[PDB]
Amino acid sequence: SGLVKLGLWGGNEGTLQDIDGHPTRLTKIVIRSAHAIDALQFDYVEDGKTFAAGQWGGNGGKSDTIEFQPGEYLIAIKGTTGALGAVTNLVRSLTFISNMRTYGPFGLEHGTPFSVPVASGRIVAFYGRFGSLVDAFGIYLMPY
Amino acid sequence: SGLVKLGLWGGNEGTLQDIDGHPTRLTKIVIRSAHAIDALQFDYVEDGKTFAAGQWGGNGGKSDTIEFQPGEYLIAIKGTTGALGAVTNLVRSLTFISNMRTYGPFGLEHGTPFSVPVASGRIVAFYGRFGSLVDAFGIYLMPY
Amino acid sequence: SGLVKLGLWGGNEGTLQDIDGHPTRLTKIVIRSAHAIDALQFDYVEDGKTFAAGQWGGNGGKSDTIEFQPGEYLIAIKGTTGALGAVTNLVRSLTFISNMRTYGPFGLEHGTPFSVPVASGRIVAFYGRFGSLVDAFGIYLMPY
Amino acid sequence: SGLVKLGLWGGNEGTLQDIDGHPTRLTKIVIRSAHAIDALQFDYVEDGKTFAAGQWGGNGGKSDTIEFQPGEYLIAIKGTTGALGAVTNLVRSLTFISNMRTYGPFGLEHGTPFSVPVASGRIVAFYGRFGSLVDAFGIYLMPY
Repeated sequence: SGLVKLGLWGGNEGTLQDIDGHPTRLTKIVIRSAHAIDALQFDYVEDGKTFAAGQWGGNGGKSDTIEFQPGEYLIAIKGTTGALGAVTNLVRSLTFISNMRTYGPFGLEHGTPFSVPVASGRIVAFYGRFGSLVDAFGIYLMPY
Repeated sequence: SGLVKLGLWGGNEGTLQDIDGHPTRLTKIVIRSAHAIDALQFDYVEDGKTFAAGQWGGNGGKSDTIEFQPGEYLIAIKGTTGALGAVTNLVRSLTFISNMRTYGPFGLEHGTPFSVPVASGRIVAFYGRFGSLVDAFGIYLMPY
Repeated sequence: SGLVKLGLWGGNEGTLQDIDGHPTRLTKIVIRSAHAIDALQFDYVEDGKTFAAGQWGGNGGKSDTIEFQPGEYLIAIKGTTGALGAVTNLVRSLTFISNMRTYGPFGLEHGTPFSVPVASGRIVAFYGRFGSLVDAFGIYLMPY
Repeated sequence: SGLVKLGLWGGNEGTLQDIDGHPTRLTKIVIRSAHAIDALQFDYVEDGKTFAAGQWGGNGGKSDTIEFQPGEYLIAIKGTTGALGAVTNLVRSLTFISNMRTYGPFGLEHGTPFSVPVASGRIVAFYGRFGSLVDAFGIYLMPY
């Protein structure tokens, strides 16, 4: 609502998960990953209060936490999608680039790349499809 | 700008004072008032960092602090513009209404009224024209 | 939507009437008026097609049409609300100000003034409350 | 800007070319292509007036015109970037997908792919870097 919504990158399996709020700021990402992306969880701010979205996806893999500093925000996201074992098409890797540093890559960068550089705007939330892994991924952006 | 900008209410004396960037949350207002509005100062959040705008205007009158709680936000602003002494058109009064309570009125409700009820959106910042008193006033809003 | 929605100015009688489209351009206003505002109708554009909203209100008074030229857009709206005979609070007058000329005032400028100068943004649609007359009025804005 | 601006895909050579203001509707694309993308030109609407952006880029290749019907809009863009001749990273191919049909691919789909599926929003304009070819490419999006 007032946000541009990009997606989906990835396949059709899993179950859709999406936000119900009105995010103004992305404060933290928790990503689980191994040979692909296992799960996503993120916190966002609405009317001065923090909300937790997720966890979406399974408890496999290893956990990594991205917690943005004051004045730090994402300027790009990259990743790859493709098959893993019996799953036809899922999210194999993700990389998050802020104005201060790069986080990742998480997962293995097999399959078809995608990339979202942001020239004017802010990334404030995510959605996707999830089962035991991240089947598909999308992004919410606010104009700057 | 990604923000809708309303204004100006008032005259054309004084310094045009404005913010840069794209505030996403208004946290605090400090207002000085007596027979008119003397000064405005407000804190806002951008990219997780708090900034202080102002003080804009002089040190006349009496000071009042409005501090918004998490989950509290403005739903309307009212005011009046008119003459005071030798200044033909400045800001005589302001009232701030949140979802929780009403703050004010501040100043004296003499002159021409104005009113900005918000049915969908968030007030995140202000601008105006300022000398010894508040000569003109405006509002920044983002979609909700 | 990604629109800021301002309102309501006026009273609580009549029926709320609104849009749910995705307007990107206000093309035309048809207004009926006499001692107050009798009715409102407007057209907007979405994906290069024109859509008619309204008519909201009664068939009294006389009709005027405001059709904007290419390159012409509203920079302000003014009006007044107040009693008309036995009605406590309805829309008594409206004035539409574009970057090229002023349309109105329509009705009689009795009652409490309101005014919406737009410093950055575009007015793309309206809503309100309506019976035989225009009981209340509001405005949709997109950022510029 | 009230528009989300994505980019740049491609390299750092050539000269930046961009629009001003806030387009609200994309009406036409003319693209020149052969081994890569040679040039881009597009028509857009702002405040009810149609403007021409470009042509940006060179005179080589062959020309194709995409004329959007009323009710037709882009739902996705895909492309590829990579080296060619004296240029280390430029735009090798572009594909434009509307709600009615697919236009392209133009150029040669050699190099690193990118893809922008729009789940909620409208593509209204483009920008990039240009010399005799299209060195880099970006996209303006409006909330829907």
